[PDB]
Amino acid sequence: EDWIFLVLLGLLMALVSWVMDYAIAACLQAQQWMSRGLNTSILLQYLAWVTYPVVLITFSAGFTQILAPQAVGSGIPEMKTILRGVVLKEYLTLKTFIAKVIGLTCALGSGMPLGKEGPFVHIASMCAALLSKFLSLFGGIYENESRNTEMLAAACAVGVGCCFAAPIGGVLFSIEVTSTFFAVRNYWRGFFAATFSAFIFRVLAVWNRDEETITALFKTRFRLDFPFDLQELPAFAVIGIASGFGGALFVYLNRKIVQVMRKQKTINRFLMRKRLLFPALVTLLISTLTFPPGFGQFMAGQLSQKETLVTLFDNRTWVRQGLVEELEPPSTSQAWNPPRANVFLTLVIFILMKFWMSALATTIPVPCGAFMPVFVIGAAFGRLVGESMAAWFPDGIHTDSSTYRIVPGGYAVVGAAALAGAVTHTVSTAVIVFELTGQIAHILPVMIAVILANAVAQSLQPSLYDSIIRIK
Amino acid sequence: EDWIFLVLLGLLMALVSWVMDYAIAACLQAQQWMSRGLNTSILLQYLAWVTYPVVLITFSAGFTQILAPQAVGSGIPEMKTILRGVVLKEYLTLKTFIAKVIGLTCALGSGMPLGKEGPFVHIASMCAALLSKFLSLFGGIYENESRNTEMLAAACAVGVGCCFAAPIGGVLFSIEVTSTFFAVRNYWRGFFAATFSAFIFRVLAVWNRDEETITALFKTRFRLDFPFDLQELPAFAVIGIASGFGGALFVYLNRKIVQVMRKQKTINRFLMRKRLLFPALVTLLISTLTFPPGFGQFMAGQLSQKETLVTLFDNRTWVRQGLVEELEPPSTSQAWNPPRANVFLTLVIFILMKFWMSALATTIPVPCGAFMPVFVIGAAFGRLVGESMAAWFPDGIHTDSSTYRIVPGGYAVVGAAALAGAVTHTVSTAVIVFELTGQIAHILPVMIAVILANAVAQSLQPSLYDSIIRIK
Repeated sequence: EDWIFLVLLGLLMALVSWVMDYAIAACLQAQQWMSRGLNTSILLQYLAWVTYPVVLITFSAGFTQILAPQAVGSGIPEMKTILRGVVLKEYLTLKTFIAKVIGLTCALGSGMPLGKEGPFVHIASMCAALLSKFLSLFGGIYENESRNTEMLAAACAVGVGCCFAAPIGGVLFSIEVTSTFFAVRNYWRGFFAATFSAFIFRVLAVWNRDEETITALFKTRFRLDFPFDLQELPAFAVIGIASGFGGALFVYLNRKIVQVMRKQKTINRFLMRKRLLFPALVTLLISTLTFPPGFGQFMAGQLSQKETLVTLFDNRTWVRQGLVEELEPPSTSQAWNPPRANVFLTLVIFILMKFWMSALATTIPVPCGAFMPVFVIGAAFGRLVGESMAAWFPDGIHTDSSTYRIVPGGYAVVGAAALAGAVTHTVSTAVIVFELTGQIAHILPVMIAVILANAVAQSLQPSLYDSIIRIK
Repeated sequence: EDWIFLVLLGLLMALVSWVMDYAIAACLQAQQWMSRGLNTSILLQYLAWVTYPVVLITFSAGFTQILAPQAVGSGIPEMKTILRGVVLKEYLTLKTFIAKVIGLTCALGSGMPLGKEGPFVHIASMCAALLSKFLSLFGGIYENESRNTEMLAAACAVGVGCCFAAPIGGVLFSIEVTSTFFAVRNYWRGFFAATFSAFIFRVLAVWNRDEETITALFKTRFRLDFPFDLQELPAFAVIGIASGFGGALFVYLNRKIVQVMRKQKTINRFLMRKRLLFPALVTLLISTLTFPPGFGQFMAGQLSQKETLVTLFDNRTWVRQGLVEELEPPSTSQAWNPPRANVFLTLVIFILMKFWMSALATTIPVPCGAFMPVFVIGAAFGRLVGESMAAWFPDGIHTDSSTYRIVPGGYAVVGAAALAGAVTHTVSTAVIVFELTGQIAHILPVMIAVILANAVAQSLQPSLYDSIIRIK
């Protein structure tokens, strides 16, 4: 009974994940084609690059509001309440399922810096519940509420793992965020179904020829023999500690912005009268600020989240690219190197700007997640630190008559994992980044940074999901 | 309060682990030097190779019996009772600590196919309790029993992780074995202290020049680009399923032997009269059967557990060593290639003999673990399967106009993980083997084999620790 239920849940989750990924990729390539095909005039290019994300955000917000307003938000605090004994039956419905799926698809295809983890884990739970009622017609044994709660808890892990194609990190993330006491039996079911879902997703990706074989999503090519030196340990630790502040600060601003949205009476009146205007206005602002030929030259705004994260994990040193740039094709990293701004300045601008863009975008009444923007911004911070350290040591570190060149990609991974843990207060972030990159050679630096960031963040601020549950 | 307690626990655990490893290595190298220095006559070499392990086993058994008979056994089921609410105060004493440490040192230096995880996690519990009692003189807040239990649970993860120098795998393994409901707060403390345990252990290893840098214990060098092909998926799955039987069978035979050891009145009377004779007799038998110039030529008896496990993880194809063996130094793998027996025959003999050897050695009244023998035998099984598959496909598998050679090392890793999971009924074993090897390229086949083996084993037989708690 249970095992076949997990198998079916994993199969349908893999299918849904694949179709959503295909849809968002199609929307992204359509946006890129529209932007590139209107390069004859800057005005028309700006008009298209503005109207497209605005249209998708307004459509998603309107569809979610009309069909099911409960689909608004991440939904992770909602399932925290569900697993804490508060049964909100309204959230687990077919209408909310369709509304949330379409809204998240449009939001991710609009190019907005948003994540999928929250809406996708919500869809995981909703699909598990719908399959529970579907199997209830063939037998009343599924009518037990305790078994339904167990399947919901397992499906949370399944969805979080299928988000990253990381069955271990996803289940650990679900255990950390959705519960405080977890049974190993529920761990077994959750990890089993997440494994099957990841397997089917990878098989579908290979079948579509998106990936040559079953491999990692964010492949890194760091040195395995000597990935890091001992003298690199303390700076890595700093990367954690500052990231913790970057976490504790972030959960602050978001909690403030919503309060500014809620406490202000004029803003509330405008929202109640013109609820579709606010997402349109903020999307206009962010699209104007990330216009590639405008300010986007200082932020590499022509890249979406996936390719930006891939570039931030590059193993080459950008600062020294100016001498051996004659025998290779033009790589994506060139987008981070405008002729007028240095690499460090571009990284600093990207950090300082994407920080508040993500902070404001997390407040939008659309189904979206926050783990992806935090991961990207932490990867940028780690890349900045790694490039600075490589500049300080141009020829690397000397150890035992050997010279090891500093790889900024390891620092970027360290920073991304540390800041994700600091924002979320979850330990699996290291496991998730390890399974995404496919290399665990940097296990100790990533782990130390994650622990330090999580500790300092917990000392300063509660988690983002706790902030949401306390504000909502 | 808590955090500094974890830091000190990790520091002392790393020191104890390092000194234990140094002592075991010294005993092993002394045994090897004694065996090699008496090559002038086979009789004297046999006499030394017999007496030395017998002497260490008898000394360990006698010291454990005289100082603290409670140190006998693995210690994992007893702490399962401890965390289940049965407080056995007699186990957590200084005398039991000393007896168990010295017995572990002697037993693992005797060359016996035994493991340390159980007795070592028992050391973890005892040292955490002793540190609590020591610092309780400085403050009363620690005579609370609930927090004592929390730190005991954390020390469980600490010890399990420090055994493998794997911060994530150790904690997850501890959660699987020692508890059914675990708090994320306890997970945080245990994982924190285990992480710093591994950090200090690796720092000490680098300082002693044992390892060049902070790296994995069982380094693999598999191809990272394309580690495996899809056509390898079903056979890998078979590797799991059979391993599950190999698990369910193993927990059977052990539970039988002790039962035969318990029900038989004559053997029991001999044990009360001659309790030191039985370990001596079994050590004599196993030393005779693993005599290198005798039967050891068919079992590679010159190699202890560590180098045997390293060799089983070799990326080279042994069947094809016979043509390119002129331009390399003599590798350890040559110990598996006698002139009279093929690789497959030697692997089958090693499997069939070491299986019952570990089954009998697990019953000895000395502090020992079973994860190491199971891991080694599963690695041998996986290596056999990989070599057979490579023989079936001499030039590898063809995919997309490319030809990829099959690496038996990945199969060995898969088999070891699957059989360890089948014996222990723990999913985490994949994480432990991943952190030991340092490569997660074969991640999906490893988890598929582990889940299949765990499922079939759980359907067939309960876990080894449950067998111990039901027999003891």
